Amino acid sequence: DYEIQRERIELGRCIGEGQFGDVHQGIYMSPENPALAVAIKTCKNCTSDSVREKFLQEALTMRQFDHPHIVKLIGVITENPVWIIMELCTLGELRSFLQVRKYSLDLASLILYAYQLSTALAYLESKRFVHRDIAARNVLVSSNDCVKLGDFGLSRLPIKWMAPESINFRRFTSASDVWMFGVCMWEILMHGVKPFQGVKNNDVIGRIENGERLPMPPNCPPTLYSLMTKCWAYDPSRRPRFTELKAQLSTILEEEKAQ
Ligand SMILES: CS(=O)(=O)c1cccc(CNc2nc(Nc3ccc4c(c3)CCC(=O)N4)ncc2C(F)(F)F)c1
Repeated sequence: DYEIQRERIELGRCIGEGQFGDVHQGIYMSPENPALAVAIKTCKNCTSDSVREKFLQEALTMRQFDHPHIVKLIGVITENPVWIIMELCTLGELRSFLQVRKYSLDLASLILYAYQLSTALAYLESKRFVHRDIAARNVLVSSNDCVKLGDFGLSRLPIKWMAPESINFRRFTSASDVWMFGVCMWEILMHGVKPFQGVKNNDVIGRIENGERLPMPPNCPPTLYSLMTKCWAYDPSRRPRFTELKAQLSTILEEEKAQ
């Protein structure tokens, strides 16, 4: 059972918003342990049974996964006010983490973050789960040596990250997740810059259709840029699988550490 007693949670400052309400940082005091920092998703309209069901299904969605690079569910409080208690990735959003540390993070750390996310995505592809919202804004930082995919509810169009078949035909597969992951890798190697800054979504659709791609980030190893371009194959069958990305990223990471 994962019902948590409300008196064991202390609500802290707001760290984001969700479809159902504000998200807070806080503290959980379990019966046997010292303080555990947690994130608390709140729900304004969970007095309505359909809202409570949809909100608590976000906790059930995370509960089905168990991976070191995907945020974990700690517990839930199912009576009003309804809360979902998640693991807190203390260092916060990946984009601002990379922006602040642009001149202090080694290139090996950036490649490590891409590798870690590829392991989580290979795990999700083994469970036949299609994410649809892979982007640096949906990655959190647990430590300088650990990133995680964020909560799937809070991660929920992102045209600038989407494969052409998803934009145009609403087809969402592991191959369309691979295209998004290529964009996320580009964001990481760009220190948290977003794809296609300033460009209108409709223009991006035509540009990608005609072969334009995001350029090689400064200092990105050419082998890693080559791998990103394979993620952006127009034909989804030509994109690598997540297990292939995981193996290739491990090779690129080792090579960078050896330099
Ligand atoms: C879509 S997403 O990638 O899920 C995401 C993005 C942004 C915000 C949130 C809030 N939710 C969570 N935030 C955190 N860590 C966190 C976030 C922001 C900040 C801090 C820590 C302290 C420094 C600061 O200023 N902000 N850990 C876990 C979660 C939970 F609930 F998703 F599991 C989620």
